[PDB]
Amino acid sequence: KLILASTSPWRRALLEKLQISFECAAPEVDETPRSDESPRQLVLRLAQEKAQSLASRYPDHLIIGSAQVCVLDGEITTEENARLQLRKASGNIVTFYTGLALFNSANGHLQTEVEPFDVHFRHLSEAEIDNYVRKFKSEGFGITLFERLEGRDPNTLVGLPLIALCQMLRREGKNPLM
Amino acid sequence: KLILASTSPWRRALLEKLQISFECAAPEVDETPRSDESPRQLVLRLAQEKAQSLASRYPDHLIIGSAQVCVLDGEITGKPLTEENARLQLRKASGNIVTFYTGLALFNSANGHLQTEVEPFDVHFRHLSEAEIDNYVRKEHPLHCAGSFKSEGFGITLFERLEGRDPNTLVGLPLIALCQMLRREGKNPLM
Repeated sequence: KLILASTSPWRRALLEKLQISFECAAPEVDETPRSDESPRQLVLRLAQEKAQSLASRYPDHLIIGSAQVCVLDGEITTEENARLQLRKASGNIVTFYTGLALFNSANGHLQTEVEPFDVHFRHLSEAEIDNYVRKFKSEGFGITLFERLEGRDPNTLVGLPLIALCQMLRREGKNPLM
Repeated sequence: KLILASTSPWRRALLEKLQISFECAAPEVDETPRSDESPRQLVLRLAQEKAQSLASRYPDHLIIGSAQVCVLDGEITGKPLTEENARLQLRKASGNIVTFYTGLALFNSANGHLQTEVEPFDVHFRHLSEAEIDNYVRKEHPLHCAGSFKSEGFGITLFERLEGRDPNTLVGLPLIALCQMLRREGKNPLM
């Protein structure tokens, strides 16, 4: 009944927390941002399309779609760039936007939500940045780079807004608790 | 050089995230709350005491101590132990905020420098039905979790939002705060 339109092992792991059986499937959606598209609009669209793209292969199902980007001074986002990309993040608040869609392919009902999560980075030195790339995992070693994590749900940062998903599931009469 | 003064397997797992060599040892402390001791005073005291209790065993080291308490309507709340008490705790949590205070201490036994901090984390609950409460307890059996839920797992099904500096703090070790203390002692995990 429940389908995750993703082959991400992180998203898979997160969904397993809800203890509802599901199957994974790759959506094969082009995630390239459009010209005048905001971060919020983009992940919203991508979440929806990923869920809707599987509707014929899984035509009597609740299909979960999700997408995430981060914004580094208003820009949507090799080991070579990480040095710069961490250099860009340094001393700044980097906002992640995570879109979520639950599509009922049986009756066409769609629920969507976009949830922000702010990562406040420490002022980093070049050495730190170098050392870190030599060795981001917000649930792991990336904690060494942060001053503060600010958002509704730490699962969102990892890539699936589970609190929001539970609400959507409750609306579809599939409270994980029942 | 780094020592974790803890009998907790999850504190060990969390500290590993920093990728610094350490050893664990069980601390020697009275964990009993004292009379009129507030939740924040308790976890600060216990964190400092755990770290300091290993100073003679580990006299040239950085020693980490930590303690956590769960607070519901101003009252320290322990492990439920029974299903009845688990349902009771969750009724108290329902539509409410559960606050965890996590004390942290780093004691340098070589130069005697002690750093301590208490960091809160607030778990905002949904308004839960009796059926939801009964189902969670039966599925999860959180009988040895103070507050009667597991935030890192199926407990996410109960929450409206999570409010705090660092998700690790909720799991029982404030890692952002610990990193700061380690840097202050010239032991940056990134160095």
